[PDB]
Amino acid sequence: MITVATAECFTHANIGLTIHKAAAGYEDFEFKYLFSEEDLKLMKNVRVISAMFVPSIIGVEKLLDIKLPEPDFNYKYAKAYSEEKDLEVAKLMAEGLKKKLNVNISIGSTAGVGRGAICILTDNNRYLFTSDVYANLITFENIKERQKNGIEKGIKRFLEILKKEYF
Amino acid sequence: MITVATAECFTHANIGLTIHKAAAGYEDFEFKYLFSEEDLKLMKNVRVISAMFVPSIIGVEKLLDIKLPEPDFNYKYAKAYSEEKDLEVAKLMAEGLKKKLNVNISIGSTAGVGRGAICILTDNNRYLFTSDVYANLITFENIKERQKNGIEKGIKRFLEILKKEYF
Repeated sequence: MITVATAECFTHANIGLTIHKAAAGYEDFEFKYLFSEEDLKLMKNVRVISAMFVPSIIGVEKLLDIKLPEPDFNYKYAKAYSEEKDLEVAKLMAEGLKKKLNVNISIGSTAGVGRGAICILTDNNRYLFTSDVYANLITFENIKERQKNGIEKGIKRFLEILKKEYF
Repeated sequence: MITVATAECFTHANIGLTIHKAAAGYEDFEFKYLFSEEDLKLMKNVRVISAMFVPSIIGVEKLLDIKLPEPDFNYKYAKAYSEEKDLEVAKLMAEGLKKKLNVNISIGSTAGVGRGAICILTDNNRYLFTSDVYANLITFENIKERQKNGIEKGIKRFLEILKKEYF
C-alpha cells in the first residue's frame, strides 16, 4: 500500500484523517467533496500509519526525535511561529516523520501568525506551500478559515501529487 | 499546566482535539456542548501535547516504543481487535504515551469489533471503560455511532476525572 503519515497542527490532523476515511472507503466524510470518484478508487491503495496533532514543540520533538526552532510568540496552547518558521517547521516535521515511520508520503502542517505551511514529502519530492488564508493563532483571527483552507489545499495537493507520482 | 496526550484510533483523535479546543478557549467546537462555562475555566489549565490517530500497529509501536498484540482480524486500514485486546491496547497506549511524553493525563482509545475501549491514565489512577455501542470496524456497522459515543464518553469521563483529581 502507499503509506502516509501526518504531523499536523493548524489542520488538526484532518488532512490525515480525511486521507484515512477516503482510503478506508467511508461513504461520507467532511472533505469527501475534494475527491473525484476515480480518486476514491485510487485512495483504496493508501494506508495511514498515523495522523498526529502535535501543537507542542516538546511533543513534536520527542515523538520525531528532532529539534524545532524557538517559538516566535508566547502562547500557552501551541507553538506559535511566524510564517517563516512555520515553513521551516512543516519541512522539519515532514522530514522527521518520514524517517521515523518510513512512510511513502509524510505531511507536516503548522500555522501560527500568517498563512501557515504544509509540507508534503514523498519518496520523490518535497512540496511546501502556505495556505491561502492569513490568520493568527493567538487572537483567533481567521483561524477557522485558515484551518479549512489548509485542509482543502493540503488534500487537493496531496491528491494531485499522489496521482502524478504514484499513479 | 496539566498536560494531556492521547493516542486514539476509533475516536479519531477527537478526544484530544476537543480537550485542546476547550483548553485554548475556542468559542465553537463540535463537543463544546459537553462543557459548562465553569468546566471551560478549568480547562484553561490544561495543555495538549499531542493527540494522535494511530490506526497502525507499527505506527503505535514506533511512536510510543511499545509492543501491541497481534490483530484479531485481517484489515488493511487499521489494526482490528476484538474487545479483549482493545481493552489491553487502550491501556498499553495510555501507558506508553504517559512514558513517552511525560504528561499528567494520557488517553488511549481503540475499537475493532465490539464496544471498544478507552483508557484514561492520570498521575494517580487508571480508568478503563468500553463505549456503549457495539460496532465493527471492518463492516462499518455502527462505526459512526460508536465513534461519537466514545468521544462523548471519553470527554465526560475526562472531565469527571480532571475535576476529582486536579480540582
